[PDB]
Amino acid sequence: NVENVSGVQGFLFHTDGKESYGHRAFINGVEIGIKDIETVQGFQQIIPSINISKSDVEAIRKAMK
Amino acid sequence: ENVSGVQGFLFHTDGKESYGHRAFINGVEIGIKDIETVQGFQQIIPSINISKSDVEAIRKAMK
Amino acid sequence: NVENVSGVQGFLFHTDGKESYGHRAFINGVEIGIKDIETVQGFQQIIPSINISKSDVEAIRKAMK
Amino acid sequence: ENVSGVQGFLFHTDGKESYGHRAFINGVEIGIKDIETVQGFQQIIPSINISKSDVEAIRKAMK
Amino acid sequence: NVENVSGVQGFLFHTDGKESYGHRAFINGVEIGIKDIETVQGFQQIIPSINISKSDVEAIRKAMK
Amino acid sequence: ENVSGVQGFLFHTDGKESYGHRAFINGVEIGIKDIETVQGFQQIIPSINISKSDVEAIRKAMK
Amino acid sequence: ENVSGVQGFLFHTDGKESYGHRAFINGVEIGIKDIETVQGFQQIIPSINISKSDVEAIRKAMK
Amino acid sequence: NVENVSGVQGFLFHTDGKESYGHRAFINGVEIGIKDIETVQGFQQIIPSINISKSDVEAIRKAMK
Repeated sequence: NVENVSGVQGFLFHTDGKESYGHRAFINGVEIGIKDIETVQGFQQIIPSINISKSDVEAIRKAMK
Repeated sequence: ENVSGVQGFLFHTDGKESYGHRAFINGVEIGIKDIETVQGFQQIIPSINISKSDVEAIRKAMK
Repeated sequence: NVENVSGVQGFLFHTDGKESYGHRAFINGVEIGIKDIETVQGFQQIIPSINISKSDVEAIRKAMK
Repeated sequence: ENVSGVQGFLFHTDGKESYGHRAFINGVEIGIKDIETVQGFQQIIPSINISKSDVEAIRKAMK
Repeated sequence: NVENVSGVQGFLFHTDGKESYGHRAFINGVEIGIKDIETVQGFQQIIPSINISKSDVEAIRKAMK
Repeated sequence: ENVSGVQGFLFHTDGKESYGHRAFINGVEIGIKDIETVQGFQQIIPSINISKSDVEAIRKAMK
Repeated sequence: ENVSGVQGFLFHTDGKESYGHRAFINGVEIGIKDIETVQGFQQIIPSINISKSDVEAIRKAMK
Repeated sequence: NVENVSGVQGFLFHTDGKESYGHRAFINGVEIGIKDIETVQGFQQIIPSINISKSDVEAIRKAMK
C-alpha cells in the first residue's frame, strides 16, 4: 500500500505451541534471534509479526533464500 | 511497498484428496505442516484454492 | 492502484461463444489450461478474469510473448 | 501494481473508413476480431480513438 | 498518483498563439504530429495536454531527448 | 506512475535581477521564453523560486 | 516516492545501559550526538527501540 | 506516499543551536549551501526541511554517500 521508509523488509516470528523458540526475525533476508522484548516491540513498529510453528521454520528458511 | 519481504500465496484444495497446505514464497514452493503457520502467513499473503489436478500446471507457470 | 503481494501477474480467460475452450490463464507469461472450477475461483481472488473469443486467442498469445 | 501483466491500449476510429479494433499489448500491435475480446480487454486496459491517418505515427512512437 | 496501465508516457502540445503548429505529441520520447481531432481527443483520455509556445518547442525537444 | 514522461521543475527568481523562467526537464536545463509555456508546464511539474545567487549550486546538484 | 532520499531508522534503548541514539541511514550506521538531530530525522524516518544485546544481530542483518 | 514529479531527492537542513551554519541542503546526494531565503522557501515546496545539529553534520555527510 504505502512506501517503506525504513529500509527494512521482513517479519518477526514465534510459535505459541508447546516448544517455544523465543522470538526471531528475518531482516533483509537474514535470520536472527531476538533476545529482549524491547527489540521485539521496536521492530513491531515497522515490520509484521507472524506465527510460525517450530516444525515449519526449516521450510520457511529455504523460501527466504 | 511490501514491508514483509514475502511475495506469493498459500494454496490448498477442498476436494476429496487433500494435499495439505502449500505455498509459493518468493518463487519457492514449500509444504506447510501446521495450521498455526498457515494462519500466520495468511496475515501477509493471499490464500487461494487450487485443485490437485491443476497444481502441475501452476507449478510450470511459477518459477 | 495497490501493490501485488501474490507474485502472480496475468489473467484468466474464456469465451461465452458457441465453441468454448474451457477456462485458461496466463500466469507470469505462461499459458495454461485450467481443469477444475475450484482453481478458477481461487485465481479469481488474485488476478482478473476476462472474455476472449476463440478466434482472438492466437493474437493474444503473440502479444503475451 | 498492475496485476494483469498487460500494458497497452485498444484503439479504433469512428471515421468513415474503419480499420476495426486493434491494440498495443506489451508493445506488440495486434488486430482484434470479435467484440467479446474488445469488451474483455476493456476491463483491464484503456480504449481510445485514433484516426486512420494517425495510426502510422502512433506505430512509430510505440515499440 | 495512480499506475499507468496504458504503456504510454508523454503529452499532447499545441499553442494558442498567433502562429499555430496544430496538435503534436511526445509519445514514449518520440515526437509526432497529429492530423485529426479524433486522435487528439483519444489521447487526451490517457496523457496530459499542455500549451507550448512555438518559440519554446526547440528547447523542449532537447529536454525530451 | 508519472504519465507525462516529464520529471523536473520550473525555477525563477522574484529578485531585482531576473533570469526569466528556466526548467530542469529530465535532467536537462533549458530556458523558457513565453508565459504560455510556463503555464503549460505548471500543469505537470512544480514551479519553485531560486535566487540568482543559488542557481550555480543547484546546477551542480542536478545532472 | 520517498522525496527525502533517506531510507533507514533511528534506534536506541531505554534500558539501564544506554548507547545513545544511532541510526541506519541508506545502509550506513552512525551515531547521533544531539537531540535536535534526533527530532529532525524523526520527521522523515521511523524511530524504534533496540536493546543493547540485540544491536549486534541487527548490524549483521543490515548492510 | 505519492510520486515525486520533481526529480529531486533530499532535504534542507539547518541548526537552531548557538552556532548556526545557515541553510544547507542535500540535493540528489550533493551537499550545497543556500545563500538566499528565497531559495530555501522555494525548495521547501518540494523537499523536507529538517534540523541537524552542527556536531552531527559530519556523520550525516558520510551516510549521504
